[PDB]
Amino acid sequence: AEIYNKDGNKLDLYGKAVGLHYFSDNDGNDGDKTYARLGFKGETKINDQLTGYGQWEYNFQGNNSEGADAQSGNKTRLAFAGLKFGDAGSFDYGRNYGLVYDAIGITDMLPEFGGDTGVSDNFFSGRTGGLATYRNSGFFGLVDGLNFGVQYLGKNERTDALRSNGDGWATSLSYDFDGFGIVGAYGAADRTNAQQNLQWGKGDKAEQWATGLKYDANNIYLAALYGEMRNAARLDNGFANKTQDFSVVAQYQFDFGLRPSIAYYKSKAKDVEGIGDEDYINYIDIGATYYFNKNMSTYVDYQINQLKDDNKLGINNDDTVAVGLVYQF
Amino acid sequence: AEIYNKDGNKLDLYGKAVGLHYFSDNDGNDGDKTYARLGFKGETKINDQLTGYGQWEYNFQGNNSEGADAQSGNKTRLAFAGLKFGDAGSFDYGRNYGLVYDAIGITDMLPEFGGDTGVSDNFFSGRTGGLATYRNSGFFGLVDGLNFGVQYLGKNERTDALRSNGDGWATSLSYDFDGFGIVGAYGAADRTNAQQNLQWGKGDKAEQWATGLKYDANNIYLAALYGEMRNAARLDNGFANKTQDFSVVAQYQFDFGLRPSIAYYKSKAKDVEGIGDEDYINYIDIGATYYFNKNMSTYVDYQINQLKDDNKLGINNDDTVAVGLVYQF
Amino acid sequence: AEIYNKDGNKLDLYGKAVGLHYFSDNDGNDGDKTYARLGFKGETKINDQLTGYGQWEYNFQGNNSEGADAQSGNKTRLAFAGLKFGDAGSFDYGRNYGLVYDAIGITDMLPEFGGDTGVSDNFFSGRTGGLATYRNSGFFGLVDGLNFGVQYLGKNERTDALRSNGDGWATSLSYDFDGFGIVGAYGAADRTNAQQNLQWGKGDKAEQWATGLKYDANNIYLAALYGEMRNAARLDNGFANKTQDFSVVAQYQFDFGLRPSIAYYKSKAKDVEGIGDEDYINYIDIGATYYFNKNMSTYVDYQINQLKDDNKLGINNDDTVAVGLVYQF
Ligand SMILES: CCCCCCCCO[C@@H]1O[C@H](CO)[C@@H](O)[C@H](O)[C@H]1O
Repeated sequence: AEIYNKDGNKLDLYGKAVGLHYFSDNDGNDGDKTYARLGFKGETKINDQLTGYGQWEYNFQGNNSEGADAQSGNKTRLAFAGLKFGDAGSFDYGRNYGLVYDAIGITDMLPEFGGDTGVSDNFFSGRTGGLATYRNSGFFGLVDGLNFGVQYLGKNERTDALRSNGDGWATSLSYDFDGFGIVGAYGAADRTNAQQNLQWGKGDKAEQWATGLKYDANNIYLAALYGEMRNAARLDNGFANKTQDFSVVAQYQFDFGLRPSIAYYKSKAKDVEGIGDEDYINYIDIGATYYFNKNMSTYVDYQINQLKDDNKLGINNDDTVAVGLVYQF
Repeated sequence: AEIYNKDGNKLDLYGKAVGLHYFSDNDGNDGDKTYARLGFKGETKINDQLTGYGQWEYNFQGNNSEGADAQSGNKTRLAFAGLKFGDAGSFDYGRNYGLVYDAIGITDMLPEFGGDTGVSDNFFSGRTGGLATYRNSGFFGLVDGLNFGVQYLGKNERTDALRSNGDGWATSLSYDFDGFGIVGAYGAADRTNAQQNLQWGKGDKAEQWATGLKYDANNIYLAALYGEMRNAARLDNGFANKTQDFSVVAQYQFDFGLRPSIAYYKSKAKDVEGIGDEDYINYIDIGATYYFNKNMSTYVDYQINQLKDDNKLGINNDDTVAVGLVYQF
Repeated sequence: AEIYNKDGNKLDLYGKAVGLHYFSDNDGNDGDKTYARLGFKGETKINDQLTGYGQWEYNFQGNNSEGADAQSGNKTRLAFAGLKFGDAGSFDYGRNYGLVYDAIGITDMLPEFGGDTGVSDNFFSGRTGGLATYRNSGFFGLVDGLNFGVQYLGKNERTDALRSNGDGWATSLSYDFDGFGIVGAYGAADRTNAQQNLQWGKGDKAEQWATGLKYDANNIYLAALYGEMRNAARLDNGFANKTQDFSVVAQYQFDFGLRPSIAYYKSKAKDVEGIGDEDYINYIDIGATYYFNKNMSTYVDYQINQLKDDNKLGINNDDTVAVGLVYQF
């Protein structure tokens, strides 16, 4: 919500309260999953060719006790400041989205699941700390519909090596016309010494790229995505040496509020030390959201797992149904 | 404070800053006790028979250092979303108040102490996670003043068994007219396997109920409460097998802002393994609040303990004086 | 930002997002330093002689992962409530600034570094919990420009002895006239039982004082500060028995937004068990801020260390450069 708008500064205070329950035979995917979000987004007119901005956003879990587990799963998601230069681009620095998510985002539209290859603290695939990002939308006022980005990532040496990284760079590009769109992105970075002493994954470089296509118009959404990761997909005991990742989704928006969705996700891991080849994501998803208005909604999401019992990286293979009730402002 | 109200959505951002000091021999009840609260509460008109809503609230302690103890005592208190269907009731889901607090609340009006049998993560007696709640005010438009609710609780398997529960149900009912009110509530739920392995308390089911009466008019507040808990009152080393719980309060509001208060609290535990019967709450309370206006107040509260020296359940038995200065919005 | 102003109550919601990066050969001062701040400050008119107020403020680090280190370095900075009595002063209680920071603050104007002797949970040099503070500005309306304060500090017995204190008191005084100002302040406190068993610093009593003056007008800022601490300057392994502390700074504000700065800081610790005398702070600082307007700015700060590589307290001696981009509201 815009709660301040005066003398060239605007300030949005936004958030949501999400009542949420999972039903599944798995232990870790069953029970209460309620949570809340809070953030600000501000914008200030400096002159005719320059505008400054900033944003912060946090996750408050609603399924902890008020005792020793109170802080579990709570965290800042975004935190950055930047400058917008008229037609000539934007630059911002802080905790933000990696450029490979410009591609991975196109199938990340399910009511509760989806988006499985874009994760936090994972080089360029999701939200990461220490990113410097330049974007130019509409290509300096001449080739509109054509968007481009370039990004630098500074080293983060963390106690948890699966959430660490060394220096890297990324780039992305997308074009839209008449409801059709296409996008691609590539990034690469150094791995840290601690990442190279883990049980899975060998190599000096982490690389991620993905590419995709969509039609998004006339109440219709379709998109398909393919990509690959080297020494970069995060697994339970380290990183996969290489992966092949694919997803696809189809949705329609009825005028009276309902929006059904069907999707399929499959990813295969390759040359895991002592294990070989094996699927690490594989499921069909069917669900729907009902929008009462722009502030209230409800949903059901049904994840139909198609991994098997002899899964050889030990990944769980049960189903889940999710039921959600959302108030947002 | 209402900070936004536009096109059918309203958003109240509320909170307070409480400067607070305890005087006592206890040690765990003697230093600085300063804290702050922040929350939002929102409401959106969907159509003439349907409003959506959501609420979140958090506690930030003000008596920690900025070092390693910085997070001690910090937590989410409330987090839920719901739908109100005109006269046919309301439904919300998340972290909210258990229905037995509909009765326990009537003597929870002291300046600093009081409310001792209604606590967090304690089945239905206070704030608990995973509550699905139905309420109906005014009985479908037919009986003005008459309220009831029905509530389901999903199990919470936590590392701390004293803050856990299994599945359960609860219900409540109250009537008000001409300044008088009356209320009762009952709930029951399964206990977890770990709750059945603690040194105090044995049994498969936990039960809580309480009932009360009040007069609230002409600057006068009086109320009395009686109830009992089975395998559900939390003690130092587990749960009491049975309890008998009683409290009573009397207050008067002078026109120039001062509001004195006196109360008495007595609770008895029965058949504790290796101990037998013994009081676990027993005290007299004297205090006063002075309201400067609806945003500012100050108070003193004097708790006069009557538990016995070196008692057999190990409960501390000292007095405490509390002094507070409160800014709220 | 002022977001509510109605019937005598107003509420300011304020904060900032700071993208910040450090460059240095010291590994503990290198990489991402992004963070964000959020707070409220409210005020309520009671009558012609009486205003209530309250404030809370929090620090959210932006350079943690979303995993197990998420809460690292996050904390409440301020939390207090108070009363303003027209001309005859103010009183507040909670977590606030100690009165010796009335003096130390005059050189705490660098873009990033500086302010080294005023720190959190350090008796009266910075922000501390449990402070009762009385101030009188303008000396009852009689002696204009002349400010006075007196303060009581309650005991904080914490697990970390380096962030503890016993009971104490402080006082300060300042005068301004014609762009010139002068200030001095003194406080003294008991030390806790555990503080007296550390490797460095002995005595059952702590003391702090500082004094300084400034010229602040016609786009010029100049100021110098000197003070001393007994059993109160916090070092790595306890407290220095005595210190001599000095700082000085000079700044000019150009009309088009630029503000360069130079400063020099030197503090010497004296009579350290097994060490004798040794410097614990020593550097030259050059930097500048560019203000785009009152909501957006950018800065570079260059810390030129002049401690020696064989320092007897083992304090690191490399240089650091900080670059920052700041949005605030
Ligand atoms: C609005 C409340 C302001 C209270 C001012 C603090 C009163 C100082 O109180 C002191 O602090 C210590 C802890 O209880 C004790 O050891 C002292 O006996 C007590 O006098």
